[PDB]
Amino acid sequence: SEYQDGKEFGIGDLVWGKIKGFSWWPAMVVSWKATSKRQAMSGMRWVQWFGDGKFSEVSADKLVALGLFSQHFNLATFNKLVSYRKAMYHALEKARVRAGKTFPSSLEDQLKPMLEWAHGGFKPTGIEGLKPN
Amino acid sequence: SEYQDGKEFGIGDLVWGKIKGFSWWPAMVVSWKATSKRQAMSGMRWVQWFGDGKFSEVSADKLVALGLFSQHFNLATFNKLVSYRKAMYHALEKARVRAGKTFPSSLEDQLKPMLEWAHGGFKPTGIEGLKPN
Ligand SMILES: CCCN(CCC)CCCC#N
Ligand SMILES: CCCN(CCC)CCCC#N
Repeated sequence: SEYQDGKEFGIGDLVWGKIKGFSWWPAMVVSWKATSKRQAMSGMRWVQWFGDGKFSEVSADKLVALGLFSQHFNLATFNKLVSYRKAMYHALEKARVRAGKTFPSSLEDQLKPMLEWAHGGFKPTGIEGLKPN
Repeated sequence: SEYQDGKEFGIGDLVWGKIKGFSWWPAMVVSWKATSKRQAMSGMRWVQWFGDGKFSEVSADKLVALGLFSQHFNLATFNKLVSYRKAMYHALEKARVRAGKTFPSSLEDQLKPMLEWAHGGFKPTGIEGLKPN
């Protein structure tokens, strides 16, 4: 099937993705049929970037689980770029619903506890709660 | 193991491939399991074409290593079809990454230094740098 090349990551997976000129960026792995483009080359994945909803063909060697959060969260980029803060919001929101996590009740202010939850290791489910389906 | 008929080219190799009615086209040799089709016949190879990401079963004798770049690159086709130019970009991009080569950073514009690198034998690495792994 699609993405049956031995490498990691399948459809639905929340990932960090690395492309030239950008900090690690949160994304969702999608099927090529969602992209309106073409099938990924072997060992690549199509991902859709949180925050801007664009698609990129990214090597699987340039992706890591979003659950490895503190290891790829870029604090400098976060402070610098409103777009990265929005990406974080939409990415963590998707994570929060998957994990069955809920927070008490702006943007900065809504991000704050999802960001702590993420940086803290996604307790109580851990990364296990970030899986799709 | 698949493709052990003694012939040339293994999974991951970057190649030029010739099919009826087309110029030599860049591709990667894939396992039949990535194709969502069938196993390959004796002495055949599945290849995935750069640019369109499509799959074809090709004889291991209608295939040359991508390293023989200038001999098979087709300037008339390049100037004529944007599809070939895109195919070229993606193939060299994969080549670039495997080699550890880097280019200071448009299409044709991004293409010109990669393409000069290939026409000149992929220095400082040679064709040894296009191999998989
Ligand atoms: C097509 C890529 C757009 N980029 C996705 C992450 C690399 C985010 C752009 C917003 C910024 N900075
Ligand atoms: C060998 C090249 C074949 N390729 C796809 C074959 C299904 C067409 C390339 C697009 C053009 N022109």
